[PDB]
Amino acid sequence: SEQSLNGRWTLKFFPQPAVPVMTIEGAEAANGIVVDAVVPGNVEIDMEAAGLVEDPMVGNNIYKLRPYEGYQWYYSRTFAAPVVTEGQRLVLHFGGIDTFAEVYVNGIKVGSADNMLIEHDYDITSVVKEGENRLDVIIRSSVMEAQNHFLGTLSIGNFSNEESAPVRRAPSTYGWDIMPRLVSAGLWRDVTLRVENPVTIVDANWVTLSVNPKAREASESLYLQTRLPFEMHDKVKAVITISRDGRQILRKEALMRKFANLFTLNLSGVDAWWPRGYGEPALYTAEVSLVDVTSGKIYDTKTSKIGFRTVKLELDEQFQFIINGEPVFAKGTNWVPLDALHSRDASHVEEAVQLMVEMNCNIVRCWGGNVYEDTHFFELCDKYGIMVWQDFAMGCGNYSQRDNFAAALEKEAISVVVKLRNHPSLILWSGNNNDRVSRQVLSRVIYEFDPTRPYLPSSGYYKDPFYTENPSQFVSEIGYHGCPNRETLERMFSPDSVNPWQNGVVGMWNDEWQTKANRIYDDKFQGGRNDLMTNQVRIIFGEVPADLDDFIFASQSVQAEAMKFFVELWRGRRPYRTGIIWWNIRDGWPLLSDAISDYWGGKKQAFYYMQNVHHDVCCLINPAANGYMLKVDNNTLKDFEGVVEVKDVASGKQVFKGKFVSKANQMSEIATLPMQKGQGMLVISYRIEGNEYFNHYLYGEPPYKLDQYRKWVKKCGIYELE
Amino acid sequence: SEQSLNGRWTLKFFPQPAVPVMTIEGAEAANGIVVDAVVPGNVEIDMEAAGLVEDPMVGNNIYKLRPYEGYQWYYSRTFAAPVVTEGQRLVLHFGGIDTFAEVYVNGIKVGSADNMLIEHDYDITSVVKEGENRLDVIIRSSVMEAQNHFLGTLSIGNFSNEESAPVRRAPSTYGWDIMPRLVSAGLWRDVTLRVENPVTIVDANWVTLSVNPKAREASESLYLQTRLPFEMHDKVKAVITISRDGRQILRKEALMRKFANLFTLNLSGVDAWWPRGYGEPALYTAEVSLVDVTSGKIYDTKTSKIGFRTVKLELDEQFQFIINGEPVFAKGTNWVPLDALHSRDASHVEEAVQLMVEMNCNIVRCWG
Repeated sequence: SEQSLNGRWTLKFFPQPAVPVMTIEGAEAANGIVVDAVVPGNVEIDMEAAGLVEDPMVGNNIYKLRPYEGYQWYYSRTFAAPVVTEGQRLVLHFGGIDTFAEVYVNGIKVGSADNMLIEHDYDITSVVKEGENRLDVIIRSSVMEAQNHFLGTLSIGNFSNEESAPVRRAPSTYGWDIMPRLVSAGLWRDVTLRVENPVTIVDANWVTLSVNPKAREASESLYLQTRLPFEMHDKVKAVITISRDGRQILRKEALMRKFANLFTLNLSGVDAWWPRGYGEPALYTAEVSLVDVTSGKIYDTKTSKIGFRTVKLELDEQFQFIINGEPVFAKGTNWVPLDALHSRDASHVEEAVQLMVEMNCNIVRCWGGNVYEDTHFFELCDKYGIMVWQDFAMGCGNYSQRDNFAAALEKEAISVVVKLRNHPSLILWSGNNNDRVSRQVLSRVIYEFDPTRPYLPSSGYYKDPFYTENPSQFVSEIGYHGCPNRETLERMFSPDSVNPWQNGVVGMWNDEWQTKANRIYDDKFQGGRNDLMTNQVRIIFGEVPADLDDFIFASQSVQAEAMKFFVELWRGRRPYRTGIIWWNIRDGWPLLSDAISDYWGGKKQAFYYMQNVHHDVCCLINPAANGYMLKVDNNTLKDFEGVVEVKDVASGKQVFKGKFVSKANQMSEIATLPMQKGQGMLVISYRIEGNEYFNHYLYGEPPYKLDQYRKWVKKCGIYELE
Repeated sequence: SEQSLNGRWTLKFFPQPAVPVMTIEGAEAANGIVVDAVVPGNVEIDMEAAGLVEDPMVGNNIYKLRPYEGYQWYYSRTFAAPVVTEGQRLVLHFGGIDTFAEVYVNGIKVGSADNMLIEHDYDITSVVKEGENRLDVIIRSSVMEAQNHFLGTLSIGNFSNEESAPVRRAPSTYGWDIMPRLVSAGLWRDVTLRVENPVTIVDANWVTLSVNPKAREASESLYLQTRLPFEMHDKVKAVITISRDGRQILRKEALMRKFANLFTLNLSGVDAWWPRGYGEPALYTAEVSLVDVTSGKIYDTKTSKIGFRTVKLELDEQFQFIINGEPVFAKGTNWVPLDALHSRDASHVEEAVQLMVEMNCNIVRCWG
């Protein structure tokens, strides 16, 4: 059984002195404040519930959490230890400790945590009592831990904070241009008590050796590691079961004559796992149990949903992902922190993944500035067919080449790889970077613990040749600023600061708008990152509107047209272009950013534009001095037939009407359209297998008139001005 | 302030037994000879002042220092510890310990030195007393330390001594064709006591990003690392000053919101640093201070003379040095030990550098 230690804990906080508190008698003796804390949680959530801090999402209140970065946090609770039989093991499991802390059980230290991003398991079998036991965790300041290290030259001056270089925490917690500075602390993931038998499963590594999708065959390997007392050798059998919706497909039983074994399962009548568009995300329940051959008692059982899929990164001799022997075109978003207070991430995962399902992304890149997402995130990507590109947790910056950092990074890499290597959605590991970390440490971990996935050591006007003539087949990062919806503006800003213009002077941002750009520290300055919004609006629409609703529509339209153009340009230049990962789909804080949706679920206009150019089959138009090139792109393994009609919005004249055949996994040209005069919009209507789809193309050259573009969008009949 | 622990010490020497002396009760109990030693110094300088050895520079007297390679050397003195305020740090600094030694303060070990060539700093804030404190350094034989290692094949038979392979000492001290065999030992560089504030400068790394000599412009970077208590974040400012002969050229102040920062200085009206012949060795005084924004109290200050210069080694495709975008022709000498008793090196540096100035060398290679 598994007993949960989540719930109400006791939290005592106080400023950290020159000598950090490491013991219990020191934590109880320190003059501090005591509050009721919820675990999993962040300490700022507990303090806001106590009325001690104000909502950091509103105004400049984010800077008011500054003093608590030098505090210590004393967690303490009491649990009932279950009765253990002789030979069993009692494990205390922490899913998330932020970050540097000493763990005590019954006044005895059981471990010292030093990594925010990985789990920490402790054996407390010999230190527990009978009845109620006391658990104590004394966390110290993450910021002050940086001064225990001497930084290398290239670790200073990067965009990532110097405080983030020598420690193993999410880099964006120290502040970024898309995430606030909120280091925080606390037990931000589950804390559980586990009772393990003498015979228990240490790890079950499922690996697809081969997959024959057209034959509905697959060869799956199970690298099983167990704890097996020698008196249990030749007396325990491993029971392997592959099932789908309850129906049993294969059952293999084998006697456990050694603690580690490889079982190869040659399956038939099983479907392959495919990313979105290229097929179904077929998942099968894989269960392994350790059963006594005499009494039949089950000692342990591991269950998960696995997918039969092969992954190969073909480096062009600038790459292309090969899934099940087929070259897929990757279209997706970068994944940023779901929340600055990362204990709330698990409450956003389901709804945020749905943003990618609605977008019809087939790939997602987990940004190295974020924590590693939990298992439930990958379980969702498994069943929705979203491939996962995982960067290791290092941000814009170079890191130490010494042995201490390598050992800490090796311990972290092995932990996260073992935790995630069995998800079919996971397809790539990246160093996000001569470097020991990217070309030796991380590559050596992938070499030993996951040889079946590739490892990569490193990663104005939207029609400007900088974007157009970029020779990369696979773009990994690309984004344009977009002002959030009015409702999100009124919620995060003070009433007198909702309008951005200080004194009404167009272009000069007030202090609260400068905070939500994002200004990491509270320095009073004018301009900076927010000027990107007015600059991009001034280019496309000539002048920056003074009215807020006009400025919202203008800024969201610039982001919408720019983002839609990049996707249509990459999908339209196949088969040379092999993939596009844009930045980004969702904000992790109430902020002014280049994401296409906010922290509160407010979808910007770019989200709807991007959604209509991410379909499995998409009719689009690419620019040409000869006029318009009507194309259709197919990101599936099937051919589709439809009828497409293009008419001019301002005149109502029909420019083209005819049927098309979209060949599988390729771009097909439909027709070349006559060049229209001046500026305007073409509406693209096409029907495929009884379903209506819609797209558009804005012709002409900037500067455009804002009021004219708005009429064209409303008459196009696709997007609401809202 | 910085209190110097140089001057007269107590030196006790005796043959090292099979078990090397590591403690104080062992050093005081050993049958040895006691002499007045000058620090910085070499033990042979102290013994020659005592008439115990003859001048090793004359005749074959260099071989008469042979038996002392298997001796131990017990340094000991008494210092007055300054009164420290709450939060400050008392640092004991050794510029040169030759070589393998145990450092004690008030009968408590604070470190074990094992490198003749680098400094050794110790935090003695928690072990000092009030008034007079006792400092003890028990050095053992550098030669006998080699037998604690098993040498690889290509470490044996070289021109450098096999005794020099596993230890971190100057190889020529064991003998060369241009330097005598005189291993020696002792505190051959300064020994000082430092009082550091809670807010102090750990390192100030000045780096020339670019230099435009004809435009008299330069882009200098300052990679600054400090010790900053969190209650001092947003309350200390870094004051950067570039000056020449007193005249101020640039002054930049920035609030210290984190312990490590990069400050880029785009300078104008500054001259580039050139090697001899190719121009003037223009130097500028670079000063960084950590100042309280309220009281104005200065917590620490680092000062040095920096030169705006770029360096690139062009490997011919057999190389050429490129200084400030210009290919320089290097002409100079190799730099060998200034003295077998390396505590006297600092007394020869000024006069020996003048030999290269008179020679008009633009380069010097410091021999390994």
